[PDB]
Amino acid sequence: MQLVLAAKYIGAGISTIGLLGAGIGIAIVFAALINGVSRNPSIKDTVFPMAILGFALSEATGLFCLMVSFLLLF
Amino acid sequence: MQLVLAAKYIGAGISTIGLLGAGIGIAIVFAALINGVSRNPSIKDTVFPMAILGFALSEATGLFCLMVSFLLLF
Amino acid sequence: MQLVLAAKYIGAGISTIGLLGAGIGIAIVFAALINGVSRNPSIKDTVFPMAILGFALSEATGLFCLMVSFLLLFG
Amino acid sequence: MQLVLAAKYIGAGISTIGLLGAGIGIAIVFAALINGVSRNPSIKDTVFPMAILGFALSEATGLFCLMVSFLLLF
Amino acid sequence: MQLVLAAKYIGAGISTIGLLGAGIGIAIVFAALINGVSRNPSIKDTVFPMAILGFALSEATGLFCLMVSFLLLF
Amino acid sequence: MQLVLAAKYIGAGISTIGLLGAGIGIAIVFAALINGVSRNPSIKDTVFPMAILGFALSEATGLFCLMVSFLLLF
Amino acid sequence: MQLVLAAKYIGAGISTIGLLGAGIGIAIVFAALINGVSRNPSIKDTVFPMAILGFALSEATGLFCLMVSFLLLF
Amino acid sequence: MQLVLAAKYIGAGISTIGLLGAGIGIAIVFAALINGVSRNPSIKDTVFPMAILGFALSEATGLFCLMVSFLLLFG
Amino acid sequence: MQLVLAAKYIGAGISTIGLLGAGIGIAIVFAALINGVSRNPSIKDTVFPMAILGFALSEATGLFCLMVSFLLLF
Amino acid sequence: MQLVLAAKYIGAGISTIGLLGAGIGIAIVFAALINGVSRNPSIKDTVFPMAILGFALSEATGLFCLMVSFLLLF
Repeated sequence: MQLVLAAKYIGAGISTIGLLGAGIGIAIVFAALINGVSRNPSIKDTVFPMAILGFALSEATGLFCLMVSFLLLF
Repeated sequence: MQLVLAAKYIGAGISTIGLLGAGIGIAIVFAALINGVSRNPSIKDTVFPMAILGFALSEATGLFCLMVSFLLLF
Repeated sequence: MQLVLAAKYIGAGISTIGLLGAGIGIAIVFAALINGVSRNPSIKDTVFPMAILGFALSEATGLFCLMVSFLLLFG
Repeated sequence: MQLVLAAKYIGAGISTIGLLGAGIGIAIVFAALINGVSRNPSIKDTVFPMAILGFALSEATGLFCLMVSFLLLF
Repeated sequence: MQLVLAAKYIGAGISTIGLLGAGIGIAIVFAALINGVSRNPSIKDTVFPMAILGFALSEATGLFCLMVSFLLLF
Repeated sequence: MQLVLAAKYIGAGISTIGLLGAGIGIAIVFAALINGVSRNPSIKDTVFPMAILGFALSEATGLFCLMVSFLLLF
Repeated sequence: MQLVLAAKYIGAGISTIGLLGAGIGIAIVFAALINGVSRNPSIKDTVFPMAILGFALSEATGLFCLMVSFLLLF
Repeated sequence: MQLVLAAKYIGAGISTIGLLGAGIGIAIVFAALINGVSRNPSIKDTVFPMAILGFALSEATGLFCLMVSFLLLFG
Repeated sequence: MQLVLAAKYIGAGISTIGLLGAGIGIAIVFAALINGVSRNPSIKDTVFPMAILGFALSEATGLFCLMVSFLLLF
Repeated sequence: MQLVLAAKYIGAGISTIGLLGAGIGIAIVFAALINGVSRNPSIKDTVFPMAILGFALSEATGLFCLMVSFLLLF
């Protein structure tokens, strides 16, 4: 049991690595939003919902990693 | 039995690392969408479905990783 | 045989890491498609099949990874 | 008990790797803010709250990593 | 002989990591092809063979990884 | 107690990896500052405080890594 | 002798990771070739040998990795 | 005590990995400096001190890594 | 001796990882050369020696890694 | 004594991974040099020393890694 528990904990730590993708990804979406609005302010109401969708989908991948982490911890 | 179970849990954590590619890839697609629409609002109905296809195919690679993760966990 | 089995499962996990390349690559191809069409809408029918070929070739590298993963899991 | 404790401390260290994602992502958001404002100073009041939101969401991913780290440590 | 076999299977999995380089590289080549053709449609016949060559040479690096993988697996 | 101490020192080293995110992110912010000022010198006073804020927030992610490192070291 | 053999096979797998560098690098060279020729078709005969040289030198780095792999295997 | 010593040396090695960030970051700052000056030579005296500050802050992250490395090697 | 030899071999494999930097770096230099010459063919004789220096310096870092590999192997 | 020596050699190999940052960073500097000179040949005497400074400081980070590698080896 102690070896299995040990592995659960190492596994949980490893499972957070993939969240780096969402950290970068969310930023890339928001960077495009800012650059898009700066170049064409009139487009703001069109691209803002696209940014919200983009960030939500990128974030979802990190949440998949976190779910695995929590399953290993709990 | 103990060591094998330990390995499954370590393996499950490692199998989520690949999800970072989808986290970044989804963002790259949505960034291109936002930048393309800002530069040419008239093209939005054409490029929006391309973004959905792009996102889905990128996400599919992360779902393959998750698949292996859940096979190892369960 | 516990050691060998343990190694198969760890190895199977490690074998999925390379799929991040297809995750990023497929996105890069589709981003170029979107930016290309935005800049020159008339080129769509020319570049769309290029993007399909591009995606499929990038994805194949990831499917090689997954193939090794399944060989370790099941073979 | 030594084995589980060992795993907690190694897991806690591994759990910080994902913070590199927020390190880079936060920067990408602020780079976009600076480049967007330099190109179009009049847009500053519009894009600045977008940058705050982008930073916060990217930062959150790194906070989920740190959460797992602190769970493993404490 | 169990330790050696274990090592072969660990080694085989590690040997697939480098395939990420071809996944990204093949995409980079196709991205340039699409962007080049969009900017200058008349150049299509000239640059398409360049893309095929670039793709093949990038893919070859992944195939060297896969070769080592299968040497280790079998 | 030797295994646990070993784990702390391994964990402490692993905990510095995430600092690469701040090394790159701080540079990305300063790169945008330099490029923004080169393109529009009149904007210097506006964007410099944005760069300071972006740098601090990126650096904070590395400082969270270093915090875990020192918790493990001492 | 089992321990040394094990290390040779794990070392051989690790030795292929560096090939991702050539995978990406070769692609970067060919992307530049395609973009340069699309922008200026008349320059093709000048830049094509530059691309062959660039590819070869980037590829060489991956070959040094494969060399170590084959030394460890054989 | 062999195990603890072994761990110090492995840990010291691992602690240098983060220096790749300063390697890349310092370069990024200097590239921006070069491109900024090329595009607008008159801005040189304004942006050169920004690049020095930028490099030094990026490098500090790597020096934190190396600090942990030396603590493990010698402390 | 067998454990030390085992470690030499793992160490050698790990020491090739850093060559990925030269693989990418050499390519980035050659990409700039190609793009520079395409935009301004008249500059070719000026930037070609800069490219040779750039690639040589980037390559040197990979050669440092390879030297460590060889010291561990021989 | 055996395990400690084993660790020094594994540690020495790991300590070269960081050199990839210098491999990439040196290239990024020289790419900017080439692109800046191509766009504005008249600035070459000004930006060339900036490139040398940039390269040296980037290379210094890789030399720090190598330093640790040689301390572990010798």
